[PDB]
Amino acid sequence: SGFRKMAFPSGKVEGCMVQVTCGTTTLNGLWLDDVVYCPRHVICTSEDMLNPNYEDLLIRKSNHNFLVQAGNVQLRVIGHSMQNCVLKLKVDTANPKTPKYKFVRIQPGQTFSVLACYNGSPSGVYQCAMRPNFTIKGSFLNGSCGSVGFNIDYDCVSFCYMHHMELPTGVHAGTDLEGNFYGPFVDRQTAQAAGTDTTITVNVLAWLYAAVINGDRWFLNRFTTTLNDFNLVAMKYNYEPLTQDHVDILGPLSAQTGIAVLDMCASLKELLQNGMNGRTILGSALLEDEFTPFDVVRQCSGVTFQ
Amino acid sequence: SGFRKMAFPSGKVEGCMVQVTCGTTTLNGLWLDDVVYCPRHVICTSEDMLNPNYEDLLIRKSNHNFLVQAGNVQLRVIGHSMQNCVLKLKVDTANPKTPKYKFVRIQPGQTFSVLACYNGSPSGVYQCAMRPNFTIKGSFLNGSCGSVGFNIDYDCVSFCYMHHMELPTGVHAGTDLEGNFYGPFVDRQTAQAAGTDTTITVNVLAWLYAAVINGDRWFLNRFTTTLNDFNLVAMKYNYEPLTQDHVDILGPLSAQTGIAVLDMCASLKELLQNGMNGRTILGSALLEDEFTPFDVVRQCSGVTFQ
Ligand SMILES: *C(=N)[C@H](C[C@@H]1CCNC1=O)NC(=O)[C@@H]1[C@@H]2[C@H](CN1C(=O)[C@@H](NC(=O)C(F)(F)F)C(C)(C)C)C2(C)C
Ligand SMILES: *C(=N)[C@H](C[C@@H]1CCNC1=O)NC(=O)[C@@H]1[C@@H]2[C@H](CN1C(=O)[C@@H](NC(=O)C(F)(F)F)C(C)(C)C)C2(C)C
Repeated sequence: SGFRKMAFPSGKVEGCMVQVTCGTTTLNGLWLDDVVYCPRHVICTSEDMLNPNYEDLLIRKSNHNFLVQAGNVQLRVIGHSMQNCVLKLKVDTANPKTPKYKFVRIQPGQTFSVLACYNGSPSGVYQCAMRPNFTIKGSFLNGSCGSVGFNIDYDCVSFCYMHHMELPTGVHAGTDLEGNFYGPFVDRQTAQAAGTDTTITVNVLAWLYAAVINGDRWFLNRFTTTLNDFNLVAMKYNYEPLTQDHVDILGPLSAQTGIAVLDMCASLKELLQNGMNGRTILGSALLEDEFTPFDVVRQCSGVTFQ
Repeated sequence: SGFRKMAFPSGKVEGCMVQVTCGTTTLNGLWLDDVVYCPRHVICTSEDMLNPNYEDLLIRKSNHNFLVQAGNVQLRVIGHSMQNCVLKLKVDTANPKTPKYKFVRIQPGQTFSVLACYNGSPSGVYQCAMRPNFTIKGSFLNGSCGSVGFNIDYDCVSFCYMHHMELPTGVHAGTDLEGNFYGPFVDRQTAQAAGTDTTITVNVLAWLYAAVINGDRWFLNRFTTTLNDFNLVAMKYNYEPLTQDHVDILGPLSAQTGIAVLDMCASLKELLQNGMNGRTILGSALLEDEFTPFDVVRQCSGVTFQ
């Protein structure tokens, strides 16, 4: 038992991380087969990053302007192209460590692991959710751009996120691996702001199920509620609506615990209207919304990856 | 910016994990050079694990009783021996993926990453602290024994923990890699219990420094306190004493923020006596004690590993 913010093992991704230097900008790239993916603002400099014209900037570049370091071995760039907000650097060597992979775009509410990297060297790994406002609450410093987020499904790495920038509230924005931003953000230094967030209701419920599975039952009650009556309360506390599909997805957790989904909603309702009164759930004094129903089943049942 | 429970990249450890089967027990082993390390209760069965005599049990075993699977490749055991609570399985192949490593025993208060494994296959990675009572609040299911905890220091993996068991309160106990338990626990199914814990005061302070670095300042104040007056309050709230050495270790964080350590103690004092009054710190409604001063500097400055 126990419940932790758990990331996927990062080794398959670690073997893909390289260092990309162009001019005075160094960031991280993702090396799969004979292509290195990186944020296109690597072609920019300090005065470039105000309002840039990336197509203009890229035609002025040469293959030899891009220094790619795979550890202590330099990769010769033999081609380059822009795909939306990412650069594709064609290099003369296929990465022998290329895992089976996909490029998948995730939904707000879904989670993924981030391998934070500096100078092409992995620094740490942690779990993140895509917020309803298409930001992520990450941990990123200068030089972390190009770090990727990912999920693992048996042996296949589903890359979902590449890091590009930090917003003024300290949250982070980036693209999928095809270079399309999550949310209404651009890779320019303008006055962009996250925009209002909501709590991911289905995830809170999944985490309450994790708590019951782990022996925290104090918030359970005999009351119930209709889906519509619950959603009236969700709206008032800035929770997003619960759909019948969410109820269906919570079915296995409901069935393992014997607590009907709508009964657990009634519990969440009481937790929202009364707080927690000095108690904790799974070591938290807040309602946690960054575990999906998938995350809970995986951890409270023990799926591995090979 | 941002602050997350961050684990070390797990790839160097992933390449060491194997599956050890003996009789009807399967668990994880750690393969370094030509030795596989695993918990010695793998030689036990259901009626063996009540009150066993492991030396008696081991003389009755043969090399061929131990089936070691490194992925889809079986390792021939050519020798075996017991070192305290771990088995050392000598195999005929040195692990070509052996990183530079050490076996180090950590102190209560120190943190480490855990690579949770089932059937020799890594499942997830997360960060843990050694509690003052020598337990750890992990996430472990059946078959997770032999999963290791570790730190990384540039290129060298310092293995500090091997998982052995879960205690009735849902917390976990294990050994260092020389087979010596952390705390007063034995690898038998008796009525062992964790024993009372305390909050790791120096870590709470480090995390308050992380918060200031990240822009949470509401808990700061003009008051100060002597070390002795603070320790009178720590004792009352079950915090463990702060030493001058802790104050020295917090020096760099004090110097980066401009907040004297004893001023931050005065802040902690007020947080202990008044609670947080509906506010949060680094997204937490509790005082967090599983980040060391090292962890905070690493994350709020960006050290990598290669
Ligand atoms: C890539 N290495 C960095 C990572 C940033 C730096 C600190 N934390 C991070 O996640 N990315 C950038 O420096 C991008 C890059 C220029 C500016 N930038 C920012 O993240 C900036 N933010 C914005 O411009 C804003 F608010 F609009 F998002 C900064 C103010 C420096 C934090 C470009 C091309 C967006
Ligand atoms: C190794 N794969 C397991 C991991 C356990 C199982 C559930 N969560 C875990 O971390 N280790 C064990 O099964 C050890 C092993 C026999 C019993 N055991 C326990 O963890 C048991 N606990 C205790 O006996 C106690 F409380 F004393 F620690 C159990 C009740 C099954 C949780 C031996 C040799 C200790």
